[PDB]
Amino acid sequence: HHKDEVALLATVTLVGVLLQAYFSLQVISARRAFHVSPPLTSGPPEFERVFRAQVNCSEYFPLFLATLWVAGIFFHEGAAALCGLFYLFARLRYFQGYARSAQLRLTPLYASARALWLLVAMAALGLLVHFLPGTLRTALFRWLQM
Amino acid sequence: HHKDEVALLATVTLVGVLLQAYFSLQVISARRAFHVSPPLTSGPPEFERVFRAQVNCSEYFPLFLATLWVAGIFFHEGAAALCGLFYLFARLRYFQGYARSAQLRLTPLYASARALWLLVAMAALGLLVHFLPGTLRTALFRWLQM
Amino acid sequence: HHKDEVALLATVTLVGVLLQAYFSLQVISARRAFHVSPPLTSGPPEFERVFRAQVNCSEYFPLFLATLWVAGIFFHEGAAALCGLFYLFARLRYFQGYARSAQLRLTPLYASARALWLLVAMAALGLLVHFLPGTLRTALFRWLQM
Ligand SMILES: N[C@@H](CCC(=O)N[C@@H](CS)C(=O)NCC(=O)O)C(=O)O
Ligand SMILES: N[C@@H](CCC(=O)N[C@@H](CS)C(=O)NCC(=O)O)C(=O)O
Ligand SMILES: N[C@@H](CCC(=O)N[C@@H](CS)C(=O)NCC(=O)O)C(=O)O
Ligand code: NI
Repeated sequence: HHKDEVALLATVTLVGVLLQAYFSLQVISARRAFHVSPPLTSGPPEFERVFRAQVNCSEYFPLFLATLWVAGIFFHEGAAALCGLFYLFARLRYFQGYARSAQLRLTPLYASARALWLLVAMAALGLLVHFLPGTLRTALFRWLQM
Repeated sequence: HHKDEVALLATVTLVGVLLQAYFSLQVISARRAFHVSPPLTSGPPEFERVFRAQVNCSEYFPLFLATLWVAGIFFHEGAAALCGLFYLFARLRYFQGYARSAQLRLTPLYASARALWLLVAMAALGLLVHFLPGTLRTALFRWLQM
Repeated sequence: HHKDEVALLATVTLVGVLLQAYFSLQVISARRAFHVSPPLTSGPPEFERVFRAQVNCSEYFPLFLATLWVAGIFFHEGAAALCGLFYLFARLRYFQGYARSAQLRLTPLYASARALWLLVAMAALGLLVHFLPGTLRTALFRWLQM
């Protein structure tokens, strides 16, 4: 069982899945409430905003997962998991904002981006540590001989 | 080689990839058959249904992968892999249905959702086992002293 | 630290994330330059091409990641990481092409597909090795007795 060091990342991943499923069900009820039957992704602006919120989130979702894992494995699991929650939480506000007003989406989008960029930075710092000693070591072997 | 305990999850993942690529090629031929040249995602309803089937699947695809892995790692690899196949198979019927009729998409969608929700439940049960003993143990440490 | 055998896959994954974020920022500036304010995903053809490039890439992105990991784990990490870069690089040209001309997207798309199909083949070959000995062995146990 090599699970222990990874269960926080996996559980935030699962919260992310539930959240995405939440958005998807919301599109189904807005699909019914405004008579917009499949296919067709157009209708009144209330519907379109809800469609687009869902689509937007589901497009950043893999970015989120990728960096969440790389940051959690290469930097620190708990911090990664923590930005993970901010991110997910900001994205819940993004969706709820977007639905009432397109302008009211902007505040939680900006919060979602900070969290997400933090994961990226952590990931980048994590990989730098892994890789940079090994390669500075041998860059210094050029200069021998000597 | 820590591959052994994970190869079923990886191979279902690969079936999922081939399946998504299958859908994508189908959109290319429907793009040609109805003269709908990039960009533009609109045309006759036969084309639109095929475009939307592909888009729908490719939106649930990461959810699928995430839960497939978490369920396979934290609950049981073979069962996860098994819902994985039902899911993938249901999604193949979803796509083939949607293309002929939008109503004929509904039966395999409902099957895809059951499989997918099963993976989620398995994942949730898996994480509960990992986390809940550790935390009940120490919740019981509050009540000592004693 | 079981990081060492996986850091190349993780770092290409991170390049992929930065690249996707690059595309997303490009859509934001084309959204401003042609006054196409959220929601609405339609406008002049310059804008639509840029929207679609981003969407296209972000749809293949999970396929890419999945096969990149399975190929890197089950076949060989460095080769997988190498197709990974070709793929990512081809996808950068795809996006830059698509934006100026829809026809000028085709050359880097074709390069992105070769790289991606190579990862799939490598993955398929990797899983074959894992699975096929174990099962030929026991297929040969049918024919004993003997
Ligand atoms: N992206 C989906 C989100 C919700 C969903 O899963 N809808 C199901 C059931 S109504 C569907 O099959 N939608 C058809 C489609 O994606 O065009 C949508 O636009 O409807
Ligand atoms: N989502 C894609 C699925 C198939 C695909 O990969 N098409 C390629 C070659 S025709 C493409 O570059 N499509 C342009 C686009 O996505 O707008 C589509 O709508 O065409
Ligand atoms: N798919 C996005 C890519 C770029 C993006 O992230 N845009 C942000 C800020 S303008 C957004 O909230 N777009 C609203 C939407 O996706 O409809 C888009 O179409 O705009
Ligand atoms: Ni280990």
